[PDB]
Amino acid sequence: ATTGYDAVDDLLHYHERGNGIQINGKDSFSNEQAGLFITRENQTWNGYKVFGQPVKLTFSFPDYKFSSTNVAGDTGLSKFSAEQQQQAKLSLQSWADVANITFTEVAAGQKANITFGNYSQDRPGHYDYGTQAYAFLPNTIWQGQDLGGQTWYNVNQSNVKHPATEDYGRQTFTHEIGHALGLSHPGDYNAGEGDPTYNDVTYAEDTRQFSLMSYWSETNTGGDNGGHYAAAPLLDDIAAIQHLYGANLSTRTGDTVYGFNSNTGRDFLSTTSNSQKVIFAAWDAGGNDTFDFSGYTANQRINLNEKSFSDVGGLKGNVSIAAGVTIENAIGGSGNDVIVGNAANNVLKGGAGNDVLFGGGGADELWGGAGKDIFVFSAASDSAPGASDWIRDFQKGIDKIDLSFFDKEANSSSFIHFVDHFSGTAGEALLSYNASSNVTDLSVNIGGHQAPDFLVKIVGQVDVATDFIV
Ligand SMILES: [Ca+2]
Ligand SMILES: [Ca+2]
Ligand SMILES: [Ca+2]
Ligand SMILES: [Ca+2]
Ligand SMILES: [Ca+2]
Ligand SMILES: [Ca+2]
Ligand SMILES: [Ca+2]
Ligand SMILES: [Zn+2]
Repeated sequence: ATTGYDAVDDLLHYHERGNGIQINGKDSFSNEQAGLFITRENQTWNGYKVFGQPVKLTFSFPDYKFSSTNVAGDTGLSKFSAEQQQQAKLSLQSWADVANITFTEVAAGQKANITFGNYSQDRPGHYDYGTQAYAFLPNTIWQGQDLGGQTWYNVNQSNVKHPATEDYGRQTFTHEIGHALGLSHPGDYNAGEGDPTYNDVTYAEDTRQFSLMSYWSETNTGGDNGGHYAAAPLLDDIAAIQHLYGANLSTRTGDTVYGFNSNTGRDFLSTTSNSQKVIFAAWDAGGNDTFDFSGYTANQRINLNEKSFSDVGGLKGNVSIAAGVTIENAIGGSGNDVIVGNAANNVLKGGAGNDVLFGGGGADELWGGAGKDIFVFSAASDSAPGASDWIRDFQKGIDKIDLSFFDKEANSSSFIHFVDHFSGTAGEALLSYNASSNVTDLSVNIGGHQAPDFLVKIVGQVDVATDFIV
């Protein structure tokens, strides 16, 4: 039994977590739990244990003196270059997009909440090629001085010097800012302190697939970013930062397009070519939105449910949707895709290739596009009379309608069965073809009611002998 439903079922159970689950011999935490563990120090710019309140912060790029020594003892200091400043500002904005944080730049001489500076020596006249960067959480006091907000980077590392071309560099900026806002790593470990490895994590999801605060490879949980690094807060980072400063309800409230043809104005949410891969966790506060992954040629798996992961552009588990966000439409690429909608009305387009489309609840509009496509249904409510799904480009003898879930569940080959007239018997399915309108009605009486409780409208003719999977 290799059906469209199996592919759907697989994607729906991808990366399940929490509720007493255990992965890699470790406890699994839900998105909510992870967000809380990541902010376990309880420090915020609004005060200790003061959660959910908005904050206004200033930042700057001070003019550090080479010969000066910073609080951690590093020296060979320097001001961020123009390329570093530009990428740092993109990293700041990516945090402000998801939580109620306002960032305002002040002059180098003015006191600032968050600062950025380069270092190159661990002792005078001795270059350091072994460290990467560090930062102090809010309310870190030493000798009556508040160190919170300072972020320091080893400019001897090429990724730090050229964050615009080395994605690890941009990720490092986002990570350090995360610390400066109050987030810790998801587990108790820190560079220059023992020999930690993924085996030392507290919860399974402590990887770069779920949080950029993590040190561990996404491959530990089955992800694969193809050698790239996420530039902006990931799924669990969003939960963490929103716990501290609240969710930003004014972000992208209009109709937004993510991926190709994007109108987000965010480098990490957009792409203009098959070679440019995206890695992101989507936060969107309103509107009719679309995941457009039409320009990719790889086989993709797109799930529009909240907190779920998708396989986009040749990568694995690189795209996700934050808790409480509703993304309405999705467009597949020229590969053989699996596209799973949600309870809202979705517009799903498979594009070329042999796709599997699952609308779920609501009134969906499904387009298989070219290729041999399969439209899957598993509940009467997937296409209730009054709110029917529409299959707009069905090709008889080529595409298929998969109703296999039903007989499997009933464990009976005769539950779903075609008839020429209803009788009130549950399981009866009826096809009504209108040659003048080019529309075929597929009615099914799943519950055994007086009237059918499932009705799909199909543009095109359907051949009962070859077009169904039952
Ligand atoms: Ca939107
Ligand atoms: Ca929406
Ligand atoms: Ca496709
Ligand atoms: Ca197709
Ligand atoms: Ca539906
Ligand atoms: Ca739907
Ligand atoms: Ca097709
Ligand atoms: Zn860190």
